Amino acid sequence: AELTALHTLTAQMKREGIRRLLVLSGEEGWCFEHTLKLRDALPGDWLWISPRPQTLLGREFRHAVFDARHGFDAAAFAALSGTLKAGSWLVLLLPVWEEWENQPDADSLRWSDCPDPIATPHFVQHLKRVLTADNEAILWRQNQPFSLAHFTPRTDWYPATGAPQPEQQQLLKQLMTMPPGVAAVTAARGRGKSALAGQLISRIAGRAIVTAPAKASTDVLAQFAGEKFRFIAPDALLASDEQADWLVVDEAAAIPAPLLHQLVSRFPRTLLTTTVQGYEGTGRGFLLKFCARFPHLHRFELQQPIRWAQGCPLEKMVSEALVFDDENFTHTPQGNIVISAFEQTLWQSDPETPLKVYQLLSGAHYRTSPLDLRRMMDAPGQHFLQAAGENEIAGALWLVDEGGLSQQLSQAVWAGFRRPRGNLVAQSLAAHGNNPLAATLRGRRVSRIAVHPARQREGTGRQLIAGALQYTQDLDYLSVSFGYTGELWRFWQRCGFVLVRMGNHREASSGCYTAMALLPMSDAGKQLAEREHYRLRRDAQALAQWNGETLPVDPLNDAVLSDDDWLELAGFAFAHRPLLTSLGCLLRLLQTSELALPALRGRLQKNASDAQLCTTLKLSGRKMLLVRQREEAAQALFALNDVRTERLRDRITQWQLF
Ligand SMILES: CC(=O)SCCNC(=O)CCNC(=O)[C@H](O)C(C)(C)COP(=O)(O)OP(=O)(O)OC[C@H]1O[C@@H](n2cnc3c(N)ncnc32)[C@H](O)[C@@H]1OP(=O)(O)O
Ligand SMILES: Nc1ncnc2c1ncn2[C@@H]1O[C@H](COP(=O)(O)OP(=O)(O)O)[C@@H](O)[C@H]1O
Repeated sequence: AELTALHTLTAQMKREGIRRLLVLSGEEGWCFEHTLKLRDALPGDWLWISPRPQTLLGREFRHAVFDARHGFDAAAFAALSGTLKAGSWLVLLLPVWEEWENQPDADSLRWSDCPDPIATPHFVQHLKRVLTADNEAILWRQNQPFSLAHFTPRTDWYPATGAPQPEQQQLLKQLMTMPPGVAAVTAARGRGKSALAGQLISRIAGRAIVTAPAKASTDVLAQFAGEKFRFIAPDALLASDEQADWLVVDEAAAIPAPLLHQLVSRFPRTLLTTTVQGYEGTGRGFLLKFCARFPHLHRFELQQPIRWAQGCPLEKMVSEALVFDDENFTHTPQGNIVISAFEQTLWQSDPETPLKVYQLLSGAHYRTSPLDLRRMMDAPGQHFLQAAGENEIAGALWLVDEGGLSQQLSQAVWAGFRRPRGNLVAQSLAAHGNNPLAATLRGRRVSRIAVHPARQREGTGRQLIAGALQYTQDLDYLSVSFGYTGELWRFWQRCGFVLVRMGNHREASSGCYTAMALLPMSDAGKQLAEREHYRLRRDAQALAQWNGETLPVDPLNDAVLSDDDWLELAGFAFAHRPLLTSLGCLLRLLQTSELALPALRGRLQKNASDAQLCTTLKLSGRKMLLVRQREEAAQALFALNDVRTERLRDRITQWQLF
């Protein structure tokens, strides 16, 4: 009856070149029996995808089941959908419809920073609205009437052979006739960007070098490039002297801009591709700023999906359910900007405002992912501020609660004896700062801040921050962790932030060291910030030398061990403070100490590598090298002042909980 009509609709769907969503909501057993009946009725691959701690290689599947009876992994869901052949069904399993909203989500663990699964009602609420706003999705609920609807047909659709499709062929012509320069092809996932690049390398008379951040499937690109495919990771290409007629970079947005701008000037012609939004995509707002960095950039777009018809209701559902649409970056917010704050409860009563805020926040980031949406919707401790124009959002601020850790735990974190999650900056203040009680303080971290690109540099970004200060109290500080650049820091400095830390680990994506800053609000917060800033000024010279980048603070070259220094050195010597976190102090210890300290001196003063040190000192590896460095620090301290060292060791030793 129902299966027979379902078999007929499938032929139509396959003929129309679309995919569709079939929801099975009911008891687990009931749901499963229906997947059994559905597969033998509609033969196909029926890939099953379910949750726990890939096949999206170039694989395509006919029909699939997504098991969300106990957890909903949004990214996986989105990834699966874009892998289904035309005529495919996406069979989504969900818990009893009336119990869906309050049922814990096993997946929530990956993004809630909670110890146990939490319900995610706002997300479910949103899903139900998309799900029942039209009839495109087939909703099959247990003990509820079921009647396959009848859809007005759409034109016959035909798959791609291998020859470039119309939009590709046209882009291919402009690419092959443009004078020397840079071209960027932007588009939603599945529009044939990687194939276009391969088709290009395949058809030019000259050589071409391709590069990419991680080698994101470069497979499709290689397939169309054929024997002419030549890949070189970004950093090894900058270092090499290799040349080519064309430089082809897909997912160029995920590559550090300074490296990219340098690589491009080496090649007469460059093709940049980047997928916009969706799972693991990049924000449209971010893209605007990215392209702006290439003068005389030729921007091109691709709109037609290649493995399904433009209009597929499955793609529309996923885009709506996960908020991948970004048309707002097209319109310019008008008039006076008005700042206001709101809480996560607004999802339930007025979802359009947090929806629009997410659009802007998501569109301004270099990476887009439904993990963020899940977090904003149901994780606890999230708070928002918005900057509204007459009929559109001009800016938004996303804050998250942090700190309030017990004295005992903070100390444990400081010593590095314990490192649980959540409280990113709070814990970092302790683990990388001088105050073992830094994590007991309360504040809110700036998770994301974004201003519409047509409304930047008018003060809305600073007014957003002013609003956060305005609408909240009983907080020790506002904090922010960001990839460092002089421009971005200057913005935070304006907003009143105080730099308290500069990392030593360049972010793979941005290529920047991570900086941390604080906008203090209580006398305790003010002291943490000044104290930490003073410490950074004493470590500036050592940091700049190690990082290869000067820090923007007045350096204090006073090499004299302080009480502050002794505490940290003891933490390094008798606990688990990281070597680099103790860089400034260790260097000051080494300047005063008369001891050989080969492991510390070799690494910090003579540019020896870990491998070389291990061989010269005959250690088994990095682990023992570090243990030896801690023992050397202890010796140096004892050789300077035995009793002070013993008291410090005794004190920090006890901070180990359990
Ligand atoms: C994790 C964290 O969220 S990290 C940081 C990331 N978010 C951003 O990547 C998105 C990209 N950028 C934007 O959307 C922006 O340019 C924002 C957040 C960084 C700033 O907002 P804007 O509205 O342009 O800020 P605003 O105009 O209020 O800047 C105000 C103060 O900062 C200065 N400033 C602002 N932008 C910049 C910039 N790009 N370079 C240098 N200085 C700047 C100011 O002019 C002003 O001080 P002033 O009174 O002397 O003029
Ligand atoms: N002209 C074409 N002919 C045949 N298959 C194609 C063609 N263009 C793209 N494809 C295939 O369709 C899909 C789109 O891949 P892709 O080009 O990498 O789009 P995107 O870069 O936006 O993710 C892949 O499975 C690819 O192999």
